Parts: sequence; C-alpha cells; structure tokens
Amino acid sequence: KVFERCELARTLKRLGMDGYRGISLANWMCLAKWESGYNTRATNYNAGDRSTDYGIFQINSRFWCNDGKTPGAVNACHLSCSALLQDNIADAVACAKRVVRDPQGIRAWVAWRNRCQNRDVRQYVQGCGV
Ligand SMILES: [Cl-]
Ligand SMILES: [Cl-]
Ligand code: NA
Repeated sequence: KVFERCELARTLKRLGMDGYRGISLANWMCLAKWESGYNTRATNYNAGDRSTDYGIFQINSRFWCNDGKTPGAVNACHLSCSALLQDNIADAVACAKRVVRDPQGIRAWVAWRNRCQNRDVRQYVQGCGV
C-alpha cells in the first residue's frame, strides 16, 4: 500500500508515534518519506552485507526481523520480516518503536541524518489535522 501523506500522519498519531521516546510525529513522517516514499511493500537488498531492508521504515533484517537468509542476524523485534510488508502498519510501528528504544534513537537510520536532522520538517504534517 502507498499511503497518502496526511492519511499516514493520522495513522501514526493513532498508533502513538507522536513524541515516542522524544521523537515528534513530523520526524517519523520525514523518515517514512525518504525511506520508502510511504510504500509498505518496499524491499531493498544490500548486496554488500547480504541483509535486506523491509517496508515503510526500511527496517533491516540483520538486527530487527528474521528473514532466514541474513548471516549472523538477530530478531530483536521478534517478527518475521514478512510482517513488515503488510498494508496494515501496526507491526512495522511496533518494531520501529523497538528500534528507537536503543541509545541511537531515530539516528539508527542514516537517511534521517541526511534528510531530516536539523531541518524544518513541519511540512510533512502541515494541514493533516494532527
Ligand atoms: Cl511474524
Ligand atoms: Cl520468523
Ligand atoms: Na534478522
């Protein structure tokens, strides 16, 4: 499923993402935008280390979900990576919450540092009613 901007904003707010571990809703919106373009079925194979990024938040199989083919990987979210490819983002959101519970926080995603950190991210949520 490819979410429309405000539709996603409202969904994330309902799932409790606004201010989760100090991360504003607009930061989550910026992250999803640059990681997948708000596309839940996005997959990205990393030839360099044999891991794959799954779903709307492009969560990596090396540490967060199990896909069985990633060497020396763990499954901290305790989920099959298949769960992060559903149209319903509940599981993806629960896992993202797990990721930011680590000390790096939102910084765990390099794309956030490049395109969201220290920027005016208000644009991602303007006019959505959240
Ligand atoms: Cl699962
Ligand atoms: Cl599994
Ligand atoms: Na894994």
